[PDB]
Amino acid sequence: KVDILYLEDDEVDIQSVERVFHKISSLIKIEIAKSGNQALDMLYGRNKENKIHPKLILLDINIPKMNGIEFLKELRDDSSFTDIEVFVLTAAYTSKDKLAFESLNIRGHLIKPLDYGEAIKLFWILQSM
Repeated sequence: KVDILYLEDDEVDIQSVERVFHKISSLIKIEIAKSGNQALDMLYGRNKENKIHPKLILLDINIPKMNGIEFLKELRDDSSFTDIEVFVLTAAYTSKDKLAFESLNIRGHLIKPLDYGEAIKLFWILQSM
C-alpha cells in the first residue's frame, strides 16, 4: 500500500521529497505525517486516519518540536512495526545522533537534501524488501 511514511512538517521539504521520488516513479506511494502523534495515528488507523503499513519510515530529525526519539522508542516497542525500516534525514548528523539511534534499529541516515542519489537508493531497498 504505502511505500514510505515521511514524518515532516516543512511544506517545502514535503514537496521536494515527493518531487524527487515522483521523477523516479509516480507509483511510489508516500504518506506524510506532520507530527509523531499523527504518524502513530496512521500506523494504528485511529483519530480519523486510515491504517497504513509502510515499508519505510523517513524521519526528519531537524524538527525540535517533533521528538523523533520518543516516536522511534514507541515504534520499536510494538512488534507490529518490527519489519518497518527507518531512515533519519537531517541537515547535520552528529555524534549525539549516532549514540541516540544505536539501539533503535535505524537502517541509516541521509543528509539533506534528499536528492536523486538518495531516493534511488531507497527505491532499491523498497524493491529488495
